[PDB]
Amino acid sequence: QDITLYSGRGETLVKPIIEQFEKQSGIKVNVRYGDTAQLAVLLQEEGARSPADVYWGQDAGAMGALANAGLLATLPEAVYKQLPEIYTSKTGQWVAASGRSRVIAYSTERASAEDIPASVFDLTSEKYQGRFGLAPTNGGFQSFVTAMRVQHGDEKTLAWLKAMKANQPKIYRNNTTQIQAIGDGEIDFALVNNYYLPRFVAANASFPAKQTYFAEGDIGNLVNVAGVAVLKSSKKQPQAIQFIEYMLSPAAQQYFTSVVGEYPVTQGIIPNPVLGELDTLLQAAPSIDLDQLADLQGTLKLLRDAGLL
Ligand SMILES: O=C(O)[C@H](O)Cc1ccc(O)c(O)c1
Repeated sequence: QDITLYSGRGETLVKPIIEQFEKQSGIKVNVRYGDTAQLAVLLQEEGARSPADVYWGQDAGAMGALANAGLLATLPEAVYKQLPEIYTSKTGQWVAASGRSRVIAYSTERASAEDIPASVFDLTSEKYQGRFGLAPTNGGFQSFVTAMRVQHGDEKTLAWLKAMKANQPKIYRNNTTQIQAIGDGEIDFALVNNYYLPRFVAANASFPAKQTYFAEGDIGNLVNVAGVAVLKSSKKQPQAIQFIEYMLSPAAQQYFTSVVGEYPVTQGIIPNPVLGELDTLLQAAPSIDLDQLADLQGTLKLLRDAGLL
């Protein structure tokens, strides 16, 4: 037996996972690698003619476009019903294999957890002027802004963006350079995806940055996801589902958190010490329909209007 996977996830991440799945299941996985968003475009072009059985992406916006297009199979309840609601389609059209959340990183030399305000909205204050770094070209930042729009509307969101721009940010290419800049003393705070700082702490246990959450439910704690789904057009849904269940298995989940530095979606995983307990993330996370992150173009418009792009 074989299935076809369209992977928005990189081969160096995916390959060991699919190889162990193949070894255990006897099912071969033929993978087309690509950009998360561009593979969702391809799937919409292929429609019912797609050869794909499984789609695995690393941004909820693209998955949402597939869900809205009617291209995803409803998963068995046995796959999704036990997962936290931040990690599943309500109607069972996809599940998170791992959590890719927004956090706030801070200098351990020049700041502390006490400096972190209740809301991401509070970073426009003078207390933070010139002390934070933004990466407005980062996909994680952008989907976070889309989530802020969904939760709070454009006017609040644009006001925040402008106030953040008026607060003298330093502008960086990506999360790695933002975190390095904390180490280097250029900035004391950065809005980042959760899985970069683990990489620094693994290469150097005493890297002088930690990361943490805003208050419970704040949009700054958004949990994006590396979502996986079965195509409605698949004629091999049992095999596709076995693949998904493999990725939710303890060995795969432990790998995602220890090696990839993303949050697990299940209990019983030894936590990455940089991330801490899954229970804390569940308390921190905002309630957001991730399928609503599909509106990237509206977000890029607001960022252009704020002068951040
Ligand atoms: O494929 C990748 O680049 C990474 O696994 C995921 C990633 C991390 C941080 C980002 O800002 C991003 O856009 C993607």
